[PDB]
Amino acid sequence: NLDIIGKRIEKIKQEHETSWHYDQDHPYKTWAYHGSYETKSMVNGVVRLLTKPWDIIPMVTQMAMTKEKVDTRTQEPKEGTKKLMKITAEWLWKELGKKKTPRMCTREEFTRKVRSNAALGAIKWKSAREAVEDSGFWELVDKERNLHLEGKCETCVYNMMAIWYMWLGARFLEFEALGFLNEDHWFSRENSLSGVEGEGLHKLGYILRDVSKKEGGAMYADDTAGWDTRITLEDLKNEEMVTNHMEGEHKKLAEAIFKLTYQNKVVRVQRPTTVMDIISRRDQRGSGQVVTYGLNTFTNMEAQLIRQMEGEGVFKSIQHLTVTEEIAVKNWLVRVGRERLSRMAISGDDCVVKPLDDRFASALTALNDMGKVRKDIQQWEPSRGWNDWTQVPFCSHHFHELIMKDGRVLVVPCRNQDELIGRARISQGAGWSLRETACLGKSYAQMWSLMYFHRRDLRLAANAICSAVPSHWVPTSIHATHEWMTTEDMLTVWNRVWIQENPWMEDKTPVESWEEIPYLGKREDQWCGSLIGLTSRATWAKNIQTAINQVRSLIGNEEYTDYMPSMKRFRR
Ligand SMILES: COC1CN(S(=O)(=O)N2CCCC2)C1
Ligand SMILES: [Cl-]
Ligand SMILES: [Cl-]
Ligand SMILES: [Zn+2]
Ligand SMILES: [Zn+2]
Repeated sequence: NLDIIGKRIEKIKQEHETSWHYDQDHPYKTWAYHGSYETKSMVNGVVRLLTKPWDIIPMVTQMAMTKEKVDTRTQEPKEGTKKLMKITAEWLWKELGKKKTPRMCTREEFTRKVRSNAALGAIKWKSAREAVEDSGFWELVDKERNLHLEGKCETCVYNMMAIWYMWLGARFLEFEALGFLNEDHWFSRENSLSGVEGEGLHKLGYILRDVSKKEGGAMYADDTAGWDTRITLEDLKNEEMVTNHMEGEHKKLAEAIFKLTYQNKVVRVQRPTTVMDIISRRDQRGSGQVVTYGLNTFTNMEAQLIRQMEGEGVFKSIQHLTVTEEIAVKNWLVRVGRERLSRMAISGDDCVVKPLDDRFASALTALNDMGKVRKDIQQWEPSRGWNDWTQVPFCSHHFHELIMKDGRVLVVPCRNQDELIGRARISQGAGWSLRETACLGKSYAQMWSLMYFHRRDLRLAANAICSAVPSHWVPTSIHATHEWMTTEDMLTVWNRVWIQENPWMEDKTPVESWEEIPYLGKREDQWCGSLIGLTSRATWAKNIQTAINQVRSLIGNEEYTDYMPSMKRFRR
């Protein structure tokens, strides 16, 4: 314990030896308190001016205004639960590894990611780009590395905010050991028949409909109450078994990240009373946001196969597994494991399962005892499943089946339109020029034109924003692919995404205009949040050229395209 965290603790203690106070009124009983020291949501105006009807919708406007979960302790699974998890985890890493080779990620790869600007949740150097251009930083990584090979840690400390930051150096060493999981698509659907990494919103609906085609019971989509807080040291040990597939240096580096920064953690949390509190603990999810996605997917795949085993009566008791029950669990995994993975869509802590039958609904002993407690339902109340794949929630969406005038079938993502409009009206951080604010609006507009084209208000607002922002200005700012981030014409990108590259579309005839591209039903559009039929919305649509001109006047004398005549009503 303190042998693995002390140096990190000893080091911090000194840089702040002037104020090292062992507060006796610290609010902790689940963390291990160590000491304390002295320390010290903006609206996008381009989108808001082009969405005026929503200025009076509280679900939109309230989105732009303005832990007791982390300080909890998950129990220890029982012998039979621990055996089920170890056997399943061993088999799952083997399956994921059959067509993939673990490998170390490179300084070169990491530098390019930073040059391309990506969320690396990092903290001598201003930005992350400058540090990647300083050899001293790399000498620091080297000292830290050999330390990890020396089987010890000095500088890999978390900062809670609850999303924990590490400094760029410790992010590098995490990426070097484990980035292959994401960089080489270990959770692609093709490689892990449950995963959806890299799939994209335009694919998720087709995937759920493919699961719906399997013979079986209802579709179950139980959310876990605070997934990251329910990750057990036993979960962290089964995730570590990926190092068993590694060799040489890599295996040792990966082992150190798991041992020193996962199965042991040191965190700095700011407390108002404002001090810095240096706390530690073993279990719970604390990793980069990308590694956390992959390991969440893995452990979720594991938990859901075990829940399926319980429904199928592969085992009777989580208390203890018989010897013949071990061979049966193994027989089941080898005989039907891949078939049972294909009955799932799993995105980190989010899942949809189509089990063999509805015994799964009341198979709760392993799921509860693994600590993966379901959200807003009583611990022993059977799960309520969905009968129709078009009503299943997944990755904050539902999916509609939409028939084009030519008979071809689109499966399209959807959510409450208030949520879509409210999110596009928010920027993150400040220092934003009018130009950079306009390019973010453009990025939302292009997303709506490709993914939400079927919502009458969003196709009209997207056309209006793309009309209001200079034509050649470039849009700016893990299951997803951002095809809207481009200056290419949006009808050409629509054709590539929905027709050309769409494996569920046999007829490859390109669409010639936006009017070939259908909408949801008028009533189905209202149900999912549309303002069609309101007076405010009618005035907005009728007078849209006046709103477009207001924003053009603010941005100034630039080159604009009118995209509004791409809609039937706006044709002279
Ligand atoms: C469900 O009710 C719908 C409200 N209308 S509409 O005709 O005003 N409308 C539909 C296209 C945009 C204007 C019927
Ligand atoms: Cl249903
Ligand atoms: Cl975006
Ligand atoms: Zn370290
Ligand atoms: Zn909908």
